[PDB]
Amino acid sequence: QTIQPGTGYNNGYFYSYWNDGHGGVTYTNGPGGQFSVNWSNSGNFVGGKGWQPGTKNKVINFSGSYNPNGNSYLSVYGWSRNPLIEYYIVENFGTYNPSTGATKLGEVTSDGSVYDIYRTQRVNQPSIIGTATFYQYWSVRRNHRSSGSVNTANHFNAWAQQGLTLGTMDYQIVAVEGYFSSGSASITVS
Repeated sequence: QTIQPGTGYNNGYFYSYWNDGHGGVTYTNGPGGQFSVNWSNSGNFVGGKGWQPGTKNKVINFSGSYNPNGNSYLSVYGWSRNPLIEYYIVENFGTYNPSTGATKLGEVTSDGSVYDIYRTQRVNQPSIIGTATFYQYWSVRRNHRSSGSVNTANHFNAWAQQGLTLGTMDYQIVAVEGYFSSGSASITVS
């Protein structure tokens, strides 16, 4: 069902849907691991399905239609605690590469594509534990796709080799993120 921001469980999967207060986003949970997000002139939002908590060796499958009209990402996305980290394995994006301006740390090949690795820092920003400063880890896929499998271990191991360690996992989902844009997406996670 179409819902406002919140977290919970639906048909066997964790979901998290968050936004910055701006309207324009229609997030809907569907059967199994399916969710859809249609947005018209949104602000910033992040929504999708997966697991709570995630694991450091999960092989995540996703498939669907991803039609961004501007700034948007399609990522395996999640958090850890101690250390507090917000991480992304970006499988597809719209008009803006999330690593723009970030210092590249390395490359890793996984599931049919090379990925470029980066670390960024969020200062005094919202997080799963409230206002906080924390690092973000990024693997950005060079060959964009809207369906496939992601062996998270390949990315977590590659990050670890660059000194990017993860704490105790919190949630782990496939998320559609948007930033003051429009678009449509329907994704099934497993």
